[PDB]
Amino acid sequence: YAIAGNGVRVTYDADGQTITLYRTEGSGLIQMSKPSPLGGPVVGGQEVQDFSHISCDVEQSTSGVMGSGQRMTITSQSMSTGLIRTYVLETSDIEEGVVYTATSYEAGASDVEVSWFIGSVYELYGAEDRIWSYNGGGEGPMHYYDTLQKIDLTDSGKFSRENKQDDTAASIPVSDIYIADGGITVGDASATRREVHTPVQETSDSAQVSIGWPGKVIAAGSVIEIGESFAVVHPGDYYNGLRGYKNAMDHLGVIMPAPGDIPDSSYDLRWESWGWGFNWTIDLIIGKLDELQAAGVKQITLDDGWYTNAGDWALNPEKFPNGASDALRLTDAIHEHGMTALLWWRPCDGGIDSILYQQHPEYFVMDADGRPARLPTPGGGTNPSLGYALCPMADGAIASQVDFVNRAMNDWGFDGFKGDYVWSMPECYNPAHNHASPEESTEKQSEIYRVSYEAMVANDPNVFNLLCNCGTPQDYYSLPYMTQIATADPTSVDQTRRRVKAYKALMGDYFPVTADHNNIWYLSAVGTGSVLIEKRDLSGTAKEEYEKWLGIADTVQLQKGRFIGDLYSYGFDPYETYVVEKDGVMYYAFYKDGSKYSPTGYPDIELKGLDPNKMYRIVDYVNDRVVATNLMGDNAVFNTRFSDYLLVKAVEISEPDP
Repeated sequence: YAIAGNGVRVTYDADGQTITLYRTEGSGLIQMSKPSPLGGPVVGGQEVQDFSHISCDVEQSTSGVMGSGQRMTITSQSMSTGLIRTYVLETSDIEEGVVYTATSYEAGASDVEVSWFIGSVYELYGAEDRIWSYNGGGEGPMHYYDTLQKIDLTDSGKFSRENKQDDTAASIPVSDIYIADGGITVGDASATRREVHTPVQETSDSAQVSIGWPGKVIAAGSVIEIGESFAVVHPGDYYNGLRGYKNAMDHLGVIMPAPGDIPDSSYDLRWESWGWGFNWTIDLIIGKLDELQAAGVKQITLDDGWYTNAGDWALNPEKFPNGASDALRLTDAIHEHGMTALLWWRPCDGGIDSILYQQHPEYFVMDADGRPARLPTPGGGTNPSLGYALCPMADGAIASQVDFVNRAMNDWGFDGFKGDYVWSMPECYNPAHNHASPEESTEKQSEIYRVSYEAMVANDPNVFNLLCNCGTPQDYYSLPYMTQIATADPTSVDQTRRRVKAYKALMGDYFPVTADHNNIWYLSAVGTGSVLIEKRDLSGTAKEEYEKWLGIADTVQLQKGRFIGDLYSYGFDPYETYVVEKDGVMYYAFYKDGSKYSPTGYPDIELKGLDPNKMYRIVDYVNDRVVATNLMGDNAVFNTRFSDYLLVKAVEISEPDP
């Protein structure tokens, strides 16, 4: 009982009721998971472990969700509860290493109450001393939980992490665990948001990844579908798993922006207005335009403090005493100096003391007790800055968002918007809205994002749209309507670099991604291929450094290059590495300041991805020095010592150097 579509091989054992996963390399296969159970519901606080195999049927040539492939069905029966389980696994020929899972439950005797459903449990095989994991998250601590974590296998303790997707958690519903040989990625398969758990558990000698959904009462004689999930068995690191997941979900209607439709203003260097904090004035920004124009900045954004209240989105009289005239003047100055203008924005907010709530209570979300609800911070808390949420199924909220977009784009003059400081939508209990379920409000933020982006596009084909789910991984269902992605206020440099790699995997090689500006890491911004942006009012030696690195970024242009991340593996390679291709010439970035993963000694450096039949000269462009020469593409090994970083490029040479 086995199927194998492309790059995978799933086998089922009738006697033990276990599933084993493989991955194809060369002409053979590599084991990637030890035998694992199928999974079942949680009845009475304990998972049912009385399921008995009935029959298994395998179909060799079927068409399914992702196209042509294979499918086999497993039917099991439980005597204690009377439930009947049907398990369906699907693979496709075109897609490499993706498995589709579907579950259905039927109650034949009497009512069965289920508190949680469990499927697709897989345990890693071949682990030796450590396992690196990717966590979709959504509920973790805001600014201090890395999206990539290490599971040490020599520790006394154990590592467990439950990545939730609920009313207080909105992020990518994907988790991945990998070792040097490869890894396994499990993620949701749904075109719209729902409730899904992606736990990562450390076992006695390995780690586990799983999928889970909430349950409800199953009536007698009724068939209910629980959920669906995607399993990715890949070689390498989380980049391959995320890329496979994106390719798989491209078949469910979730399609990311194409490289030929991203506006050219997305790649331009940007300067935030955080230099003076909340005490900024129009005159200061106007007077700071000449220096940035000389340096090479081609984008200016307006941050917090310009509005009176959220929802109303009226101009603050303190910052704009003359009204729309001042905004037009600032926009005209920015345009005259050859730059575009953006605006700060909190999409789903509606305020607490705003006129929108004072005059129109009926567009907001109602709690269980009959009171307005507030936007939740990750975990379930409340921040004073955040206000009441706006129900997506009320026409007033959509009308207000469109009105604000049109007013900003046609009256004041602005070429884009910056979404910030919002995470999730609470449940609504208002009977007037006629909600089918209280969760209907939580599953429809994509409607607000889509409507706002449609208005923006209708006003101008080339627009800037970025959302900051600051602290946590960004909402997956807001991705199709963006043009740039940030790293959501990373705390350390390793965080922003790893998140840049992950978002390149999810989005695409050419998608604009920035490395944020919380701390000065120009090296990591340039080396990873991100967009260099700044917030401060710099003067002196740091000002000279800022201009120098702006010039380097302008003369290299790695933000418009192609990102390659499948060659090397993170956590099982001598250095933390990132590869960018620009006009044929390959660029490399090696790092050592990644406190999470830094090596001892000075290991040799191997450049892979080069033509074997070509001779290359390796020259650093930061200092204009030839580190190595006469290096054939096959060997491509040279020994060098550096403190923190090493940025190099492979310049082709027709004849050997002297």
